Amino acid sequence: ESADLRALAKHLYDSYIKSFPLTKAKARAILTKTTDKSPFVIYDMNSLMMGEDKIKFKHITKEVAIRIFQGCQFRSVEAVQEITEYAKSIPGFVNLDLNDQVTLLKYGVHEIIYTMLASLMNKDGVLISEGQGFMTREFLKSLRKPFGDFMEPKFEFAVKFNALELDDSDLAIFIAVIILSGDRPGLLNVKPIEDIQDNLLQALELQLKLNHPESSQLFAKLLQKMTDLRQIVTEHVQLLQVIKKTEHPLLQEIY
Amino acid sequence: ESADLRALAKHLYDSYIKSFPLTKAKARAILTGKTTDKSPFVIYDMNSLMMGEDKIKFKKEVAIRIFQGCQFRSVEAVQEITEYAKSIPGFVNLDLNDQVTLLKYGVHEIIYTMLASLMNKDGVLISEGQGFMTREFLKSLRKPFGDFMEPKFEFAVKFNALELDDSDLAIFIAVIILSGDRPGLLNVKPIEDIQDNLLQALELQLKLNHPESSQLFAKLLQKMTDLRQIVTEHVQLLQVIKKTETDMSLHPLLQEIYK
Ligand SMILES: O=C(O)[C@H](Cc1ccc(-c2ccccc2)cc1)Oc1ccc(-c2ccccc2)cc1
Repeated sequence: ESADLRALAKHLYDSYIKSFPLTKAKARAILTKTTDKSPFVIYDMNSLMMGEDKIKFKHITKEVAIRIFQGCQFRSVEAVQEITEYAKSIPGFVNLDLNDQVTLLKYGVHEIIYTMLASLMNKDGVLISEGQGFMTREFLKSLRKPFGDFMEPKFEFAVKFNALELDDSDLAIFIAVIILSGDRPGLLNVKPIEDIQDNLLQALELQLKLNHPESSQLFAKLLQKMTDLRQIVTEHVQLLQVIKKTEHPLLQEIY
Repeated sequence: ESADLRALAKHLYDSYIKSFPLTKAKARAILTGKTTDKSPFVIYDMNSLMMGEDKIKFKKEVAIRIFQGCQFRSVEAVQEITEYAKSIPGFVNLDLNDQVTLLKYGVHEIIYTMLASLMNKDGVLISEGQGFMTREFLKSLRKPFGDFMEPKFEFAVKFNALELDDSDLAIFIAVIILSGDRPGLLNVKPIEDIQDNLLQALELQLKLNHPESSQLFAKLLQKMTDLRQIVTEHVQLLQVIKKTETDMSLHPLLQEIYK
């Protein structure tokens, strides 16, 4: 009851904090008050360089649009690990069948990645490199044939997701819910997964009603965003199927 | 007040009864063939199919004929849903183009929600319950047509496990129509205001009608995700058919819906 749910919410929030470096509270302040370490801004082809020499980019080893895609892959691999480690703090997650843990992570990370990408996006761009940088939405659409429409649909999703004004303590439970789905293809013991998600869902409801007592039916609106999230992932993989018709060995292995 | 949501629950339920002639209650009573109140005739092959006219109201190869008569039912369901929508409070007050956008995008999502009420894992009622067409028979039909109903069965089997009755669905169907995220809406905010009320009424309803079913509300909303994928598979499958058989006509209403 209240105490029990509110303890898990606290637990998940604490865990969410130390698993994820760039929190939403942090990214929003960096974004459109707390002006003290304003980030470098990539708004066009000329500011993309310099940036390279000014940011501590870790993926540079060749077209501009491909090298931005590849940088987005590197970052995705990092977040998989951060998500993986957060997953392991969700009560009951590690006690599940190991194959099921792997399946849940496998089919969940993309959904979680775009959820949290929203936290770093406004309608004019997205933070990059732990917030030391900013890539404008306009510069991204202007990129080559298949690449210019890779991150527009995430921008579109983010504006409608951020309009819910969740905070991290909201997002922590929300992400738990996503991982502990239960309809992921090929699960062996759905019952403990759904059991856990049921718990997480209960904790999310309470969390939203206390943290947003004036946002009516917010729980239901948040859950409704899962349909947009899955269509986004579904559309994302198809543009990946076209990229395998455009372009390392050991590096191609890492992805 | 709870009491206003309950009255909205009753209103929508009563209008569901009036616009949908084959309820889930009727369908369940037919499907559980332990009630000889009128049992269905069962189509499972070419020969049962051909006998299916001497015995059922039944107005080109086998696959065509089956999906020509499924097109009829589909446009007829569009009208029934369309009639149900006008009964949702506030719906007819919205901008006319919004009204048209809501039906455009909600209608198939509702057709497969309600198709589950006609389905068990084994097959689906047809011709207003008089008939029953097995899942295997549908899955066996020619290269493109056979790939059509199987994803509805898969959804229906899971969705049916929620054990919703007609009063639950009436509210759920109303929430789907009044989304607000549909592409191209002019006044999103009055749509969300109604759906906000619809969602409140659904939540209370599930809590009251299914007291032991924890988080059935949330679980039901998650299902909204399965619906939209099915629309997408179906549509892209529909695009294969118009190129395979250029002699075959999709009904104009359903054409207009698909964009
Ligand atoms: O897209 C639509 O509106 C419908 C949705 C649908 C509606 C009803 C059923 C149904 C199927 C069996 C029994 C009862 C109902 C199945 C699907 O799906 C259709 C699929 C194929 C057709 C079609 C029409 C003419 C020629 C070929 C295919 C029409 C509709």
